[PDB]
Amino acid sequence: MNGTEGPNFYVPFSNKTGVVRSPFEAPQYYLAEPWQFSMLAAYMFLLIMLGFPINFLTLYVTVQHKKLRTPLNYILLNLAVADLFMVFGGFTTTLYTSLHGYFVFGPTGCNLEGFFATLGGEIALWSLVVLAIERYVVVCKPMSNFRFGENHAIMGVAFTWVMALACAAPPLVGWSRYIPEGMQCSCGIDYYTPHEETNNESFVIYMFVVHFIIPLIVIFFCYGQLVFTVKEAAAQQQESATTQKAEKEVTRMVIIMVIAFLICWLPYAGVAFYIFTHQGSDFGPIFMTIPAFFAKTSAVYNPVIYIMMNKQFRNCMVTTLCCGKNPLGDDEASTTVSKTETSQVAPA
Amino acid sequence: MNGTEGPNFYVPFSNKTGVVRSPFEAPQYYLAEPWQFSMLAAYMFLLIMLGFPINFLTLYVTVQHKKLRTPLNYILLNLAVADLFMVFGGFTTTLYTSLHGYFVFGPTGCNLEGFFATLGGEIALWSLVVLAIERYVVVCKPMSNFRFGENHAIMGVAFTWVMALACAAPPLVGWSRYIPEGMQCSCGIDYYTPHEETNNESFVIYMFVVHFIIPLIVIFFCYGQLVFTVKEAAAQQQESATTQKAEKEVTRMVIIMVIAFLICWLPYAGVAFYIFTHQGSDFGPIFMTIPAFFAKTSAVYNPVIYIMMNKQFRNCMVTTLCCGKNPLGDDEASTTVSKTETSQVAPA
Ligand SMILES: *[C@@H]1O[C@H](CO)[C@@H](O[C@@H]2O[C@H](CO)[C@@H](O[C@@H]3O[C@H](CO)[C@@H](O)[C@H](O[C@@H]4O[C@H](CO)[C@@H](O)[C@H](O)[C@@H]4O)[C@@H]3O)[C@H](O)[C@H]2NC(C)=O)[C@H](O)[C@H]1NC(C)=O
Ligand SMILES: *[C@@H]1O[C@H](CO)[C@@H](O[C@@H]2O[C@H](CO)[C@@H](O[C@H]3O[C@H](CO)[C@@H](O)[C@H](O)[C@@H]3O)[C@H](O)[C@H]2NC(C)=O)[C@H](O)[C@H]1NC(C)=O
Ligand SMILES: *[C@@H]1O[C@H](CO)[C@@H](O[C@@H]2O[C@H](CO)[C@@H](O)[C@H](O)[C@H]2NC(C)=O)[C@H](O)[C@H]1NC(C)=O
Ligand SMILES: *[C@@H]1O[C@H](CO)[C@@H](O[C@@H]2O[C@H](CO)[C@@H](O)[C@H](O)[C@H]2NC(C)=O)[C@H](O)[C@H]1NC(C)=O
Ligand SMILES: *C/C=C(C)/C=C/C=C(C)\C=C\C1=C(C)CCCC1(C)C
Ligand SMILES: *C/C=C(C)/C=C/C=C(C)\C=C\C1=C(C)CCCC1(C)C
Ligand SMILES: CCCCCCCS[C@@H]1O[C@H](CO)[C@@H](O)[C@H](O)[C@H]1O
Ligand SMILES: CCCCCCCS[C@@H]1O[C@H](CO)[C@@H](O)[C@H](O)[C@H]1O
Ligand SMILES: CCCCCCCS[C@@H]1O[C@H](CO)[C@@H](O)[C@H](O)[C@H]1O
Ligand SMILES: CCCCCCCS[C@@H]1O[C@H](CO)[C@@H](O)[C@H](O)[C@H]1O
Ligand SMILES: *C(=O)CCCCCCCCCCCCCCC
Ligand SMILES: *C(=O)CCCCCCCCCCCCCCC
Ligand SMILES: *C(=O)CCCCCCCCCCCCCCC
Ligand SMILES: *C(=O)CCCCCCCCCCCCCCC
Ligand SMILES: [Hg+2]
Ligand SMILES: [Hg+2]
Ligand SMILES: [Hg+2]
Ligand SMILES: [Hg+2]
Ligand SMILES: [Hg+2]
Ligand SMILES: [Hg+2]
Ligand SMILES: [Zn+2]
Ligand SMILES: [Zn+2]
Ligand SMILES: [Zn+2]
Ligand SMILES: [Zn+2]
Ligand SMILES: [Zn+2]
Ligand SMILES: [Zn+2]
Ligand SMILES: [Zn+2]
Repeated sequence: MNGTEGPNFYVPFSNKTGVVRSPFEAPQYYLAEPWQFSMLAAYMFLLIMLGFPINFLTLYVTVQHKKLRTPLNYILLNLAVADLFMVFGGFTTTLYTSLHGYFVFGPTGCNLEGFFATLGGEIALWSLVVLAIERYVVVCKPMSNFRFGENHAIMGVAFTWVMALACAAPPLVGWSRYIPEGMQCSCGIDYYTPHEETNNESFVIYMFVVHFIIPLIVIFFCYGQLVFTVKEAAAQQQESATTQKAEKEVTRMVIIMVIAFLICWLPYAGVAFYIFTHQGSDFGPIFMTIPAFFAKTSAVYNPVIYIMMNKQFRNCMVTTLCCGKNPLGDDEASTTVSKTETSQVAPA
Repeated sequence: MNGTEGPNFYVPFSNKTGVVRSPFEAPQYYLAEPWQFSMLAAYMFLLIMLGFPINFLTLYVTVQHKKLRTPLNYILLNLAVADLFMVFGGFTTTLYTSLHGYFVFGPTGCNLEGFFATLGGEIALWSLVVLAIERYVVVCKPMSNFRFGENHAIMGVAFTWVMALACAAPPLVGWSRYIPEGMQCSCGIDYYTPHEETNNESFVIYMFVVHFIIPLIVIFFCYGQLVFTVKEAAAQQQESATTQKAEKEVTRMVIIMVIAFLICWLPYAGVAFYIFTHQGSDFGPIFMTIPAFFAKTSAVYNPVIYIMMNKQFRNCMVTTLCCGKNPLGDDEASTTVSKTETSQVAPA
């Protein structure tokens, strides 16, 4: 056999030399140099040290500034929360695991690592549809007088979690399972074994369809609509109203946010689909480690896009960080937002 | 003319089309795509969001743990502090500047961005000599009963800032000057123009010798001395004493620290030396941008080497992060301590 299937796992290493051991019982240093595990460990350490502050800081700003309540502000507040979950929820285990070379917490550690990474990713993917829709509603404006309220945003948010819980919780209760991958320091869905006892093959299809191909079709199709109407071609002050101009900024970011999701997940999903369609073939530990641990950056790239592609949000942050206020930058040249300062309501 | 010299700058772009404008007065979007400035803008954001926690942590752990007071301990606290300066002193403006496309804060910002970036870089170069010496004094011990104590370290520390300020301060008071480089989003020493009115051509030769060639000669030399004695080969617990085998690791770190320094600064120094000897020649904005924004990682690669190459520091760190004790691991093995818990001394 090309690999060592265990009842709980599937090590991508032949056991001809009988040197293969359960990644829930002993170091996997026989799969790769030990330094490389340190590598992974130093990596998760840095990601945690970047992901915590960047996502908490986002969370804290969105709240503090009572005027940041656009559907986007809700969605990115939702992501920052999911990213904190990814950090303490699973990165903490994936760091611990890397340090020891194996899932010392056994299948639990594997479930924590895998669950939160999946939850993290699906919430992102599903938050992208909500943005794709919202963006469609304000650019191709399906209604004549429709305007999303905080209520609607709270809907989109609750939605992304129902969807995300949908494919990330089942593997905890019998439908498929989380199993170590690559060097065995991370956990993903089971694409490796057919394990009928838990219906692995049906769950992988369901997942690749309902939680990948469909959300992308929607996301890509919607874009084919905001091709004729609002286009990346953005100018200076006003564009058909400074309001229209600023509507163009949010869309650029939402597009960029997609490219960012794709870069971060196609490589993982790709290798995932490959194996699924080549179970038992001869692949090794590094095959899925690289995409797997690269995708963990998904826990931080969103807030950074937000802060670099949103004049408003960026300033509230400076306003927050500079304790008092004095939001240098260049403001939004438009509305602002905060708590005691200029969070003054400015309607009609 | 290949570039556009202003009385204050030197944009590496022709003004044949008359689209060139002072990097102190308007976006340089005509030098490179605006998405590229956002890319730099992001990059600095991450550096700031990583270099801050990691350097503050290094600082806080050293201070808090009493046994952490060897010469090395002294130096890397220095770095952690020089790094904190690079981040808040200069990175902050380079971030703001990149977000805007030019130095909205004019030459003050150029001086801020440039000064601190040099201060940091030079402090790190001199501290590599201090280490070079200390390493020599302990491996080729040309002394009889001379111990390189804290008093010496606090010396070699003040020393480094006296040298660093030596080349980092003059451009602020008439000798040479700081000026935008590459995409005009970071500042450096004037290698581009002769500006006799400020003696650029002399300050550069001074610098490339007093604060580059010399230090490197000494450091590369002190590496020659410890060629016969301590080497790269270091067995397990002990080699001629575990104390003799424990010093061979601080040496292997000091060497890695230098390798890292060279990778971070040779490219830049090189590009800089090339331009100084090809002023007016036809180079573009990306030419200096790539090496220039890469040497900025200088603000964070040190605390990383340290946490991965110094068992003692590492363990003391985890102790601090695990609040109380929970040293878990396998303890330093030799010495340990903290703020109070294991702070218990056992010297001589
Ligand atoms: C590259 O080649 C360009 C084409 O020849 C050349 O264009 C000249 O650019 C300057 C500015 O860079 C123009 O002069 C400005 O004119 C405006 C009037 O619209 C003034 O407002 C401005 O001065 C003001 O001064 C105020 C007080 O100091 C200050 O508050 C304002 O902000 C502002 O600075 C300038 O006088 C000039 O008209 C342009 N000439 C032509 C024919 O277009 C570029 O200068 C040149 N770029 C280089 C060499 O860097
Ligand atoms: C790869 O081949 C290895 C050699 O055949 C094989 O090692 C075997 O590991 C089991 C662990 O389950 C050992 O069995 C021991 O199990 C418990 C210990 O927890 C106790 O009942 C006894 O100590 C018992 O011996 C086998 O002894 C050992 N066989 C050997 C080395 O001869 C691995 O299990 C294989 N890896 C796979 C397929 O997962
Ligand atoms: C073990 O791995 C090898 C290589 O991945 C597999 O060999 C391939 O087998 C398929 C048929 O299943 C052929 O189409 C390929 O041409 C073979 N490639 C090579 C390099 O021989 C082998 O099938 C695997 N063993 C199993 C089934 O577990
Ligand atoms: C403008 O830049 C060009 C390119 O760097 C310079 O042209 C070079 O000039 C040197 C000396 O005059 C020659 O040895 C090279 O062969 C030239 N490069 C080539 C092959 O084109 C030019 O000197 C610069 N001129 C200005 C305005 O300073
Ligand atoms: C390090 C841990 C990782 C990368 C675990 C991920 C698990 C998992 C099942 C992820 C699935 C997917 C996404 C999230 C994004 C869309 C594509 C999927 C279905 C491959
Ligand atoms: C982003 C800011 C940068 C790269 C500024 C650097 C400024 C400067 C004058 C640096 C000089 C040097 C060092 C520091 C290291 C050794 C080599 C020098 C002399 C090129
Ligand atoms: C970026 C998307 C990546 C898509 C996944 C392509 C996997 S490709 C796969 O890799 C194996 C590694 O052992 C090779 O042995 C095999 O020949 C090759 O076809
Ligand atoms: C965090 C990575 C972001 C880098 C990707 C930039 C994509 S695009 C970039 O976005 C800026 C902010 O809205 C705009 O001002 C600018 O005009 C636009 O070209
Ligand atoms: C170790 C890194 C040192 C880098 C110094 C090499 C500079 S190389 C120099 O660059 C000019 C501008 O692009 C070109 O026009 C020219 O042809 C090329 O030789
Ligand atoms: C929480 C901060 C993360 C830094 C990681 C510290 C790894 S520390 C490492 O751990 C090994 C076994 O667990 C011990 O045997 C060894 O002595 C210890 O230095
Ligand atoms: C409210 O306005 C406080 C601002 C919050 C940002 C943090 C600013 C830190 C100040 C820089 C510290 C200099 C480093 C010194 C190291 C010894
Ligand atoms: C205003 O005073 C100038 C802005 C200075 C801000 C410096 C940026 C440092 C970012 C650190 C924030 C970390 C967030 C902490 C989360 C717990
Ligand atoms: C001990 O109690 C185990 C818990 C330690 C925390 C988990 C490791 C996270 C990586 C460190 C990043 C912390 C960021 C704050 C730096 C000042
Ligand atoms: C002092 O000992 C405290 C160290 C910091 C605690 C970090 C320990 C990691 C535990 C996992 C995080 C809990 C899940 C929360 C998800 C939001
Ligand atoms: Hg869309
Ligand atoms: Hg990514
Ligand atoms: Hg704001
Ligand atoms: Hg030396
Ligand atoms: Hg470097
Ligand atoms: Hg300690
Ligand atoms: Zn089973
Ligand atoms: Zn889902
Ligand atoms: Zn199958
Ligand atoms: Zn601004
Ligand atoms: Zn002058
Ligand atoms: Zn100097
Ligand atoms: Zn010259």
